[PDB]
Amino acid sequence: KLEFMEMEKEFEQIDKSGSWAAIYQDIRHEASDFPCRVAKLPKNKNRNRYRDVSPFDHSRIKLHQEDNDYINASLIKMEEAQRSYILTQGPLPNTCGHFWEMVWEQKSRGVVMLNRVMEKGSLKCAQYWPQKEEKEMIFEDTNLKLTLISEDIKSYYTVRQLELENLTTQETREILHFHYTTWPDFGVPESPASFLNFLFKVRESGSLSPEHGPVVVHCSAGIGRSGTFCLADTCLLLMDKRKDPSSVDIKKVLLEMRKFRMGLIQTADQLRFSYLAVIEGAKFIMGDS
Ligand SMILES: Cc1ccc2cc(-c3ccc(C[C@@](Cc4ccc(C(F)(F)P(=O)(O)O)cc4)(c4ccccc4)n4nnc5ccccc54)cc3)cc(P(=O)(O)O)c2n1
Ligand SMILES: [Cl-]
Ligand SMILES: [Mg+2]
Repeated sequence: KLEFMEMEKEFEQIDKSGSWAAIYQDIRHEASDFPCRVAKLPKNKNRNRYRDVSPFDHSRIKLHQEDNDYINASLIKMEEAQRSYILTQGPLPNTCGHFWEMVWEQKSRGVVMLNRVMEKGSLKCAQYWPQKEEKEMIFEDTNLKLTLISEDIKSYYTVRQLELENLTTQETREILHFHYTTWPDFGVPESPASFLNFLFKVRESGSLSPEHGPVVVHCSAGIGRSGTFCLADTCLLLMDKRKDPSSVDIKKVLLEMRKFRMGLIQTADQLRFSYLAVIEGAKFIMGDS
């Protein structure tokens, strides 16, 4: 069906009128506003990487510990697409244990990292996983042990096989770590192809499967790149699920996502990239393999 000629015609239109920003800002100013009282509690101050980026109280992930159940993480649940994601910030030196605790408690199978531990001079993210097989990490506060089993390093991303062990229950689970290493803060991936190839890799690993807990997606703040990634995936699902792919309104989908976590997708160009990714990705999937 030459239906994909409309989407591209529309995309080229927006591109022609250069109205990406207008569209993006319109979305920002219609975005939901929900309370984040827990995130702002004084005792949770050192658990937030950024002052103004917090999870809404209603969709926040709660740690199953009694002392403090707080972690800057939100559950994004997309009904029609039938997929959930947990979006969180790059773990801080004092929240790495909380991060794996969440991964464990939520029964996540995969972790999607879209930033780097070193981005333009600043840490922006703690080294929350082991870089050497022989140097496993133990998080004494959450009583978890993490070991690197192997890693497949590619040009634009790295996939690591990790073993996460709950020292209390003595159980172990294999966690897949999908790390896209070439996506700058407030930037876009190297290309629609590298991004899509990364996304497909995550998908085929079954990490996004309903049989597992939600995938944990993070970047530095957990909204810009994580938002772009999730939006693209979700819209790709809706294009493959609806008889009329062109009926998928990415703007409306972004708004829906912003009801679960603030600031999803940080720049007009990330929104444009989302469209490109979705349109091209939809062509590859609907296309003949
Ligand atoms: C209803 C509501 C409520 C709160 C909101 C907050 C922000 C909202 C608020 C702040 C910021 C920028 C950020 C965090 C941030 C970092 C990296 C990314 C990234 F894109 F690179 P990523 O890929 O890692 O995600 C995304 C966000 C910041 C920016 C640059 C450097 C350091 C810190 N920051 N955070 N606190 C700050 C205090 C002073 C100065 C800057 C601050 C963005 C969105 C935006 C919105 P809005 O879009 O709806 O208007 C909000 N809306
Ligand atoms: Cl850090
Ligand atoms: Mg309007």
